[PDB]
This record gives sequence, structure tokens and C-alpha cells, in this order.
Amino acid sequence: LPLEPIETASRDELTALQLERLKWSLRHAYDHSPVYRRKFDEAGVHPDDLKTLADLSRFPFTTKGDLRDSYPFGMFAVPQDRISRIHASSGKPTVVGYTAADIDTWANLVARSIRAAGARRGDKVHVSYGYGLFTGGLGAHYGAERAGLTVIPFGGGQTEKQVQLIQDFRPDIIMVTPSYMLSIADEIERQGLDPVQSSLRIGIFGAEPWTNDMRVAIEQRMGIDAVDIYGLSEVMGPGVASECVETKDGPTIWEDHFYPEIIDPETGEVLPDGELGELVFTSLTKEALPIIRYRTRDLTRLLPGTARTMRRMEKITGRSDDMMIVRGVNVFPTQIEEQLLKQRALAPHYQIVLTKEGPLDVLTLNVEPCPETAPDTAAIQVAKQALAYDIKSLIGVTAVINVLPVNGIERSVGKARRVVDKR
Amino acid sequence: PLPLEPIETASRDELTALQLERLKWSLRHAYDHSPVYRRKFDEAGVHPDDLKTLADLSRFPFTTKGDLRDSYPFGMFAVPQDRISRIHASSGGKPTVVGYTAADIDTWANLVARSIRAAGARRGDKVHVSYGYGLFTGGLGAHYGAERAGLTVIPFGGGQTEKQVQLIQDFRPDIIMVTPSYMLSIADEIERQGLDPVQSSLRIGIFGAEPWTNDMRVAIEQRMGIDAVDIYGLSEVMGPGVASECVETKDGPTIWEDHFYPEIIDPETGEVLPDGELGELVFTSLTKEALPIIRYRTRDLTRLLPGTARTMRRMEKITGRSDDMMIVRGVNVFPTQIEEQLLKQRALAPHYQIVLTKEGPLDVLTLNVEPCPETAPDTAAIQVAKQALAYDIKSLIGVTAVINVLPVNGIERSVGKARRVVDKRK
Ligand SMILES: Nc1ncnc2c1ncn2[C@@H]1O[C@H](COP(=O)(O)OC(=O)Cc2ccccc2)[C@@H](O)[C@H]1O
Ligand SMILES: Nc1ncnc2c1ncn2[C@@H]1O[C@H](COP(=O)(O)OC(=O)Cc2ccccc2)[C@@H](O)[C@H]1O
Ligand SMILES: O=C(O)Cc1ccccc1
Ligand SMILES: [Mg+2]
Ligand SMILES: [Mg+2]
Ligand SMILES: [Mg+2]
Ligand SMILES: [Mg+2]
Repeated sequence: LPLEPIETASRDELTALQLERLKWSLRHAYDHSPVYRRKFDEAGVHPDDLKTLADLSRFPFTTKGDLRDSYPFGMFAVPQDRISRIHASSGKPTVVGYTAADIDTWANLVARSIRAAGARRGDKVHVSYGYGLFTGGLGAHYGAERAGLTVIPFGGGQTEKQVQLIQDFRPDIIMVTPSYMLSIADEIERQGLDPVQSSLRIGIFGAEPWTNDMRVAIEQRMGIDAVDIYGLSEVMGPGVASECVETKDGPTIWEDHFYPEIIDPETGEVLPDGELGELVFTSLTKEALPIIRYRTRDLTRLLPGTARTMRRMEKITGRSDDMMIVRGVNVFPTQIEEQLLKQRALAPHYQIVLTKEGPLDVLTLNVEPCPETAPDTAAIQVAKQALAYDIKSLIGVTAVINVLPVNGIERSVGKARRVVDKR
Repeated sequence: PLPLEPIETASRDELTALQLERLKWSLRHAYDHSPVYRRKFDEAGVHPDDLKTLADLSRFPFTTKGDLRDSYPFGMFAVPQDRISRIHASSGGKPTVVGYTAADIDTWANLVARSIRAAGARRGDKVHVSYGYGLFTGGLGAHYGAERAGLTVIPFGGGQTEKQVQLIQDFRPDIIMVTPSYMLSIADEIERQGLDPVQSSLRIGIFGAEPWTNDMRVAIEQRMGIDAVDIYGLSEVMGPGVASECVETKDGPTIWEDHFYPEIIDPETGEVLPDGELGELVFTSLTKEALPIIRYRTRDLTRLLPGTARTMRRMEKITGRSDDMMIVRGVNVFPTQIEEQLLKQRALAPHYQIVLTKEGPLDVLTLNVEPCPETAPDTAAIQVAKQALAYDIKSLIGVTAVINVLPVNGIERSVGKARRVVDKRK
């Protein structure tokens, strides 16, 4: 229940903290990571050139290629014997590491994120994020444990068994991807139960893009508060930022630990708060793998603090990676998702399939009926036309709507694979 | 190196005293706070107060898996739900559910750390954890222990074997923590892609979760150029790290009896046996809060042996357990008995599975095996192998076995516990 002092501090208290910590972090990286010594020298800046927070623009960016070029351990700023934990993003994987203090800090931040989501003394947390080299499972695990809660460490897959245990154990909180949540909801219904009636009070969903419409759908279907938790393995894992449940106004960034920037992704210039651009993070307390101006490839804007003094990120729907170019039109999967979720006759499952027929791109949107609407041809043909129209007019691409049998699309077990490009 | 805890080689006299005080506490905690032990002790006519010495333990009733099953999901917990930090559960009736306070979790991490040190771990070691992460106790058990020991934890878990071998190459782990059956598949994949297993960074393997012969041990040790040690546990008592082998002696898991007090009973009468005599191994938790367990019958068969590298006693490597013991034409046989004969054949792989059928009055035991890749095309070598193997099984175990040589990779590979026996009779 109880907040940390730092969570209610003046913008000036925070600002002083960030400066002290950024000074430390830049110096630590320059002194102890051979990659940052080189990158800084080769960019012509010294850690001493930071006198204020604005000075951060002087320092070079880090990107995934920096890690890939120093695989496996080349970027670590402590000796291998102080590395307590390795994690790896399967997409050679990109490898990250943590001292025992880093693991402690990560636990504290995920515990903070779980409090922010409205957790209470006595709550059980059903963890469905993948356990392994992925950051999700073990991040949520240690965070729920640190928060003093009852942890049920299920991980991914075995969906019928997960539903069995949600009934039997009665967890209050589930920590799982939005796309897997929808499959879990399905299976509940299949087992002839009312998901609304489950014990779950709270979902903490993340690891992939999910629209606010997707949130409201899940909240309706499940009878829960559904909050948005963000981060990426290079920066720490889950718990870089997380939504306050009392405001649900985008994830609040824990910028006592992670200093955010928004840049023009073409030029590299820093933009004032409010402006759309690429999200960039600098770690302020990380030991094993300090990261300096890491380019997330996520597009969003910074916004003033509400439920906290710290700022929020606008929800992420667009990341550069999985943008599609179709007949010379730019489209994110979430743009398609928003149109799909307008059709109450269709499932919230889909895959986009990209093919070439002649010179012209074809976008095919694979979808399903709801089980109860499957036989209702009128309902489905309305959905199919409307969806087709909405994509044309709101997105500007012509989509072939392909209505499969129920269970025809392959269900996510973690991060959903929205797009199969075979062009 | 890594340092002993003082308790590990402190006098037996000191050990006995602290086991007594802890056992008096454990019995009282269970009786006062667990609805199940309140009922059990009352219905046996015993009170915690009745324990004056360690020998009085035989006065108290047994616990079995049935007791946990009947109290699913939480009926056996001895603290309020809000003090349960962790739930674990079986994957294979309904699952049996166990629980832990934060202190239980701490002690578990310390015990697995102790086991990892006993395996010869060094400052700077990386630990590759291939035990399954989730409701199973293995992965998160090993994980927390290796973390607590101050080592570099690589939390892979099970499956993705080709990627696991990639990262043993890339990361150069020093210790691997995995089931012996899966280890074998990992080594196969090393050879396949196409490296010299003996040339790995791996120095130590800490293998458990399932029965495996000392023959298997020497096989893996020779193949991988490692030390292989035996780590034991069961989720009802704690998880991995109830007992673990010292690398300097490799003489059976040393039981951590400062935390888990072992007995050996005659499984038929429940009579307590003297140390050295074979029987069923029974545990009583000494410091557990959430799920105190009193005289838990493990169904594992073994004997207690005097401590060597530690003050604490050892179990003999587990000779057998009731769960996958076969009765074949009147003869009781454990899968490991078959494993021991299989491992004599160098032309055959170390993978196997037993399938039982009926033909008229006869139990038919078919032992599915594979050739080595190298010897696969050597039909004469395979024939000599089938023949010697079938003979060894008849002459040494007294059973008639059909040896069924499958193609390479024809037996489905374990990523955790191998399913040794497929019983298709009725
Ligand atoms: N809440 C979110 N909204 C949108 N995208 C997200 C969100 N959270 C993660 N992503 C995307 O996935 C990346 C990183 O994937 P990566 O595997 O490195 O890290 C883990 O997904 C860490 C995580 C696990 C569980 C919950 C939250 C976060 C990030 O840069 C975003 O593009
Ligand atoms: N070293 C071993 N030798 C023989 N059998 C073992 C060994 N270790 C576990 N077993 C068997 O498997 C059970 C329990 O399975 P359960 O799932 O409850 O717990 C985990 O197997 C705990 C474990 C995980 C990882 C390593 C070691 C131990 C026990 O009663 C034995 O019959
Ligand atoms: O490998 C990844 O980065 C993606 C992932 C998501 C969920 C579970 C495991 C892996
Ligand atoms: Mg409800
Ligand atoms: Mg719909
Ligand atoms: Mg070697
Ligand atoms: Mg052989």
C-alpha cells in the first residue's frame, strides 16, 4: 500500500536526484565500460561535460548494434564475477546483465509498479509472462515477491491448467501479455464460466503494443482494472514505466532510475515535452550494464505527472520495427487492431499476412467469428464489410478480410506475432 | 574455495541438540497451526509434548502424498494466506500444492547454495540452469541457490536444446544444473553441431529430479569431461537441495539434516530401521513455516550412511522408488536396473524407454533402445549388443526382455524427467 518518499517529491527534489545520479552513471560508464569509453571519446565528450540535465544531448546514443557488436559480455561495466544475472532477448541474441544490486533495484521497481496498479496486502499474483532468458517472467516474479505478495509462478502455456488454477487459487492480480490474456479469457468461457466472476481484480499487461480500445475490451470481458506496464530488456525489463490505476493515463516513468528523452528520430534532436518522437532512456542507478541514451525505437511523447510527480509516456502503439509498407502506405498493426475491435461479431484475434500479386502488395487480415456468432452469417458479413470499409477509409489501405473458422488463427503464448510478411 | 558454513562440520553432539530443539518447535507449530496435523496428532493420540528425545519421533503419525491431495489447495498451510510468499505445485489426481513464507524461501536458497558449494563451485562461476522454471521446484530452486551463492546465473530452463548448446558455447558456463536424462540430449547436440563435448567450458554438472545410476554418472562424466554430482529433493519437503552430494567424495547425497530430519522405515510395518539398513526414506521439516511436514513418506528406497565430507549423514543413491517400480512375471524391477545393463553396451545410446504389454499369461517387457550415430550402420555390432543386453537382463535381473532397436532419435527425448516406463497392460 505505502508509497516511497521519492514518489511524491517535488520536481526539484527529483531533478537534483537525477543530476547527481546521471553524473554518477555517465562517469561509471566512461570509467568501467570499454565501449562507453570509446563511444564518448569518439564523440568528443567527457562525463565532466555534464553540468546540468540539458547537457545530456551532448552525449552519443546507444542502439542495439552497440550490444550486438560487443556480444556477449563486452559492454559490462563490472567484472564477470559481479554479474549475478544474465538475460537475453532472443531477438545472436542481445545479452544483458545485472549485479545483485541491479536485481534488487529491478525488484523494487516492479514492486512499485504493482503497488501503482492497486495491489493490496494479501494479494496473490498469477505470473504468466515467460520464465527464462526473457525479462518478463523473472522480473514480474521478483517484483511480486518483493512487494510482499503471494506469487504463483506459472509462466506461459498450458492454458487450461492456468485457468484451472485461477479458479482454485483465486489470484487477485495477473501479470501477462495482453494477447495471452485474451486466450486465457477464451478458455475460461470455454470451460463454461463467467470470467467477470473470477477472483482477478487487476491485470498488469505489457511486453507488446496494445491499444486503449484493447484495454477497455479486456476490462469489460474480465471485470478487472487493466494497467499498462512497460520496459525493454536493454534498459532493465518490465518496470521501466508503469500505469497508475487511479488515473490510467499512460505509464508513469520511474525517472528516479530511468531518465527519458524524446528525439526527432531522423536528426537526433531533443524535443520539448508534448512532442511526438523516439523514446530514449539513460539509466541512473544501473551497475553491470549502464545504458546511455538508448534509442528504444518506440514512438511516443512525454506528458506532465498526474498521479505522481514523475512524467508519463503516452501509450506506445507505434514502434519503428514492425511498421508495414503496403502499396506505399505506412501502417502499424495496432492501427488494424483498433479497427478490428469495433466488430463485436469478430474475435479479438487476428493475423496480418503480406503477399505480392504482380507489382502490387496484398494485405490479408485473417480473423475469426466469436463462437456464438459463428453460425450467424448476417452478423459476420456485416463485420467483414464494415471492417473492410474502416481500414480503407481510416487507414487508406485496401484489406482482404479472410474469415476463418473459430480457433483458426494460432493463439499467442507470449508476444503475439501480428504480421507474417512473405513478399 | 567457496566457504563452508560452520554447522556443516560442527560436532554431531552439537547437531543433535539443535535438531531436538528445532523438532520440538516444528511439531508444536504443526500441531497448533495446521488443521491437518491437529487432526492427525489427535487421532493418533499424541501431543508435541510427547517428544522428549529424537527417538520419540517414531511415536508420531506419518504423512503421505494423500494427506496433501485431500487438503488441496491450501488446507495444510500453517500460516495465514498473506504470509505465503510462494506457491509451487506438481504438473502431474489433482496437483499437489506446496507453499513457502519468505523465510522458507530464504532457507531454500541457502540450502541450494550449500549444495552448489558442495559440488565444487568457485567464485566467478557461471551457472547454466536447465531445470524447468515455473510451478516445478527445480528451476526456481536452482536459480535462487546459485544467485544466493553469489554466482552468475543463466536462467535458461528446459527445451530449445540447440539454443542451449549455442549459449554454452557463447557464454562459457562453468556449472550446468539439469536432469541427467536431459543432459544426455544436450551432449548429443554438442556433438551434432559439431563440437567436442569434453572441450566445453563446463566443469560441473548438478543432476537430480529423477533416478540415475552411478553407471550413468561415469558415462556423463567421461563424455562431458565434468564432475557430476547428485542433488536430491521433493517438492513436498522443499524442492532440490534437501540433500546433495559432496564432490570430494561422490558417495551419495549428504542430507541437510540441520533442516530436514531423515528416518528409514520398514515400508510395510512403519518400524524405524537402524542406520545402514535399507528401507523407505522419511523426512520431517525442522524450520519450515508455511508447510511444516511431519514424517513424510517419500516412497524413495534407500539407507542412511555415516557422514563423511560433512557431519551430516548421507542417503545411498536412491535404489528405487515405488512410483515406477515394475512387477514383471512376479519379479520386482526398477528402471535403473535396466539402465545399468543398457549402459554396458557401447554400441547403444544411453537413451531408453520400457514398454510393458501382455501376451496370454506373459508380461512382455520391450526395451526400446537406439544405436550410437557412429554404430548405427554397423549391423553386426548392434546385433551383438541386443544379444548381450537381453542376456544380462535375464541372467542378472531374472526377466525376459525384447530389445527393440529404434532408429537414431526414435525415442522421444526428455526435457525434464524421462518417462522410463509405458505400461500398456490392461
Ligand atoms: N507496455 C508496452 N506497450 C507497448 N510496447 C511495449 C510495452 N512493453 C514492452 N513493449 C515493447 O517491447 C519492447 C521490448 O521487448 P523486450 O523483450 O526487450 O522487453 C520486454 O518486453 C520487457 C517486458 C516484459 C513484460 C512486461 C513489460 C515489459 C519495448 O521496446 C516495446 O517496443
Ligand atoms: N537425485 C535424485 N535421485 C533419485 N531420485 C530423485 C532425485 N531427486 C528427485 N528424485 C525423485 O523425484 C522426486 C520428487 O519430484 P518432485 O517434482 O517432487 O521434486 C523434484 O524433483 C525436486 C528436484 C528438482 C531438481 C533437482 C533435484 C530435485 C523424489 O521423491 C524422487 O523420487
Ligand atoms: O523471446 C522473447 O524475447 C519473446 C518471448 C515472449 C514470451 C516468452 C518468451 C519469449
Ligand atoms: Mg471478478
Ligand atoms: Mg470483437
Ligand atoms: Mg571441458
Ligand atoms: Mg552405450
